[PDB]
Amino acid sequence: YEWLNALPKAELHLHLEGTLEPELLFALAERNRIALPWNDVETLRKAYAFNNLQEFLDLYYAGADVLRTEQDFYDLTWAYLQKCKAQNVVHVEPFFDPQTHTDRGIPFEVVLAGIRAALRDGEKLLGIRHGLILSFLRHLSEEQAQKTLDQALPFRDAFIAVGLDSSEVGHPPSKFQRVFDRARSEGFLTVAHAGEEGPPEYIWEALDLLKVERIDHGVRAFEDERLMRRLIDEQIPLTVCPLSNTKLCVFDDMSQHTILDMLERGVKVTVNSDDPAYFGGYVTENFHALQQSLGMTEEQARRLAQNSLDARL
Ligand SMILES: [Zn+2]
Repeated sequence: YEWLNALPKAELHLHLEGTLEPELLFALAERNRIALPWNDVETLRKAYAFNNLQEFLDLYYAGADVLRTEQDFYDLTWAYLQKCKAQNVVHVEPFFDPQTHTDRGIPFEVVLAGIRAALRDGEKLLGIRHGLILSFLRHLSEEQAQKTLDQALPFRDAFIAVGLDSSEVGHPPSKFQRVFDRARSEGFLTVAHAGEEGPPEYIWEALDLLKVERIDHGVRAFEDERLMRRLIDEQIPLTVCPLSNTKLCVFDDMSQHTILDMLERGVKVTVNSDDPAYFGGYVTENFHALQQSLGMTEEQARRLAQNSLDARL
């Protein structure tokens, strides 16, 4: 573990809302005078058991309620940044889901103020470079996403890219092609969740329609040889999340994971924690699961960690 923990890493697939530890959630509910549906921290944690992406999302979104003030968003992001410091993550390019908060009445400026403030601290105090990524909720309409992009324009320089998460299946990348086209037109790079629960077809759409710089997850590309060859050949990064895939049942076991297989084939795969508060581990716990269950070597360790550095935007 320690050896894995000491590797220089970049995290490129990480939802700030997904770093919301049960402990923090309760203390934020206390500071905001919110009565939680959960009786204690331990009952919330016990509820972190999922049969699929949606069961997790439902609870993930429920957790966002306690996020209401700028100081809430600062606390959230600063707590995660300290995790990065402990685990020697020297560079972060994290998602947030503005709609989850703006739709609850929290002003866009307030969400950003807290995150941005923390990121400044992370860089000047912790030495951690950052590239904030604004993610659209794919289960909502392109229209709502357009409205979100309008809110972000005055702020555009705070974001290096736009992303695309939430319920994948039945909401293909094509659904958001116009808004992505506009974000690019307005100077945004692009990334997207694809081939987590979704078909390889969604990965192609992400590549050619949304014109992404990297694929988030992308594990189901292993079903598509001609896409495999494309990945391998173009060296497009994949932000693979081991514990996430296991906990959401993408793989029945960590020993079933194809990330090393992909690495050995030349796919520029990386390791990320995704929603570490929900999946029982941050980036280092992800590297470790790989070693324990797939006998990953220090060799592939250094290699994966180096890819995350290479894949920075
Ligand atoms: Zn994700």
